[PDB]
Amino acid sequence: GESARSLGKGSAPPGPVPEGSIRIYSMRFCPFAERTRLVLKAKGIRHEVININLKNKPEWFFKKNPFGLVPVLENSQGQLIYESAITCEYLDEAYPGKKLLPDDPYEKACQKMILELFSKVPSLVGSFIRSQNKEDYAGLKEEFRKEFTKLEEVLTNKKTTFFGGNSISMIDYLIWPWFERLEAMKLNECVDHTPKLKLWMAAMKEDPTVSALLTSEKDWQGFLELYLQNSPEACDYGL
Amino acid sequence: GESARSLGKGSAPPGPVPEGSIRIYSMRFCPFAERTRLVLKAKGIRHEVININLKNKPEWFFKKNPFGLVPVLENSQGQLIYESAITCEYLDEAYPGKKLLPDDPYEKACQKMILELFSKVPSLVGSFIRSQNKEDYAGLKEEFRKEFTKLEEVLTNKKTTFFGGNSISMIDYLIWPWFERLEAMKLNECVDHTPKLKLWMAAMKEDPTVSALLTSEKDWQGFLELYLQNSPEACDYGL
Ligand SMILES: *CC(=O)N(CCCNC(=O)C(F)(F)F)c1ccc([N+](=O)[O-])cc1
Ligand SMILES: *CC(=O)N(CCCNC(=O)C(F)(F)F)c1ccc([N+](=O)[O-])cc1
Repeated sequence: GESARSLGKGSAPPGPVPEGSIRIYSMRFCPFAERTRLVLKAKGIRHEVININLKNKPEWFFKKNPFGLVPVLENSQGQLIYESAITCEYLDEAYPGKKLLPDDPYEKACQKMILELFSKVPSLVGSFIRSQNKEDYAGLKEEFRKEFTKLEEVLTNKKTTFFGGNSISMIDYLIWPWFERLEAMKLNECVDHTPKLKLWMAAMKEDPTVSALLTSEKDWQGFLELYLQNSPEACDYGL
Repeated sequence: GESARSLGKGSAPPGPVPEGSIRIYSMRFCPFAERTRLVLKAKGIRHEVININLKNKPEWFFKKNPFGLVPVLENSQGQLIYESAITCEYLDEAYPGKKLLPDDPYEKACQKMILELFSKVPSLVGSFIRSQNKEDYAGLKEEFRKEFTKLEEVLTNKKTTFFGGNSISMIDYLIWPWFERLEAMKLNECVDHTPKLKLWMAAMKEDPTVSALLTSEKDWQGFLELYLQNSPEACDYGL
């Protein structure tokens, strides 16, 4: 378990990524990097994980990503890919297995249009912790409602189990991490006027890849309390 | 020339797109939609243009794009694609001709990483007209400097004529429209500590596709003055 402890300030930069593997620089509670990890798991890609201490970053980490953000992929050839959506798509193209994005140009364009429908949700999750009372919480539940009703329409129009069709695909993995945190953020009743989106959540937790990666509510709260204090230990909560 | 006049509020929705063509809903001074038009021209795609009056939109236009934004593509099958970058990539995949994005997953990922380096520039252009004096203009030239130095690094690292290699490609077309407006916005000296980016601009204006689409500074100022008054005529400046 200790093997997953994060690298921070003072740590030695890492050696090369071995042939036959790809490396992901990540952080165990980071929903942006969960995306890439979902994709790695669904496609069966052999990989290694380096958790980055995002409150106490290694200086050499900016050599990996000048923005200082996880996730970052690094392969045996020494190529560096960052930005979550870009990492996920790189993996879908570069590796064999289940294709998560469709081949059809239009179908693929739809998945991205849907991604765009969702694009306000991550910064609402952010600003969810600018909320300090029952009033700001009310308003916030509303902002989440207006965005979830956009996704509800897509499911209503298509009448498919998942956003990309009847099978799970990239779009679902790209959005899942923020819905995973909804329960523990006390926002699960924002889906009660979106009955298909609510059924989508339940189908997601049944996906073997989702399920293998889900963080318990308990673990997530531990992380959150420490995150909100700029604690250098947040990243390693539980160890 | 009158053929290019915009459709506004009151206009009849359009008929179907004919077979052998794709339609772009656009606006002649919209840099987001210029992207899609650059791509249409570079790939030699037969198409028709409907200019949308963005200060006085047709109601039926929201049926084309629930966000109400140009550009939107509509094909003969009746499929609808919006968001500029998504339109451009759809076109690159769906149509024959010069491939604007590379086949290599990593090379393609780089183009998108560069796109991401540029992603603050469009809203700086926006906020460029929140500038009302020589002080806010000073600060603004600085904000533009910090972003252009990021692109300068990419050119320094690669030592290529264009951002995607020695040939012009998608990334260049995706960023060009905001650099096109820089002169007329009185920001051309923001490139004077980025000598490669400045040489990139000159090479761009030599590209036959760029050149066929460039709006004169004169035409652009006409548009801007009317835009800044919420004039329903802005869109059709010159006719
Ligand atoms: C890694 C990652 O995705 N982020 C985005 C965090 C968005 N907010 C949250 O997840 C919430 F408040 F916890 F709900 C990220 C960026 C930086 C850190 N950090 O510990 O400094 C964590 C997560
Ligand atoms: C169509 C398009 O790209 N936009 C973005 C405008 C960004 N600002 C500018 O170009 C500048 F101020 F002119 F420099 C867009 C959106 C809406 C309209 N409109 O006329 O309402 C025009 C352009």
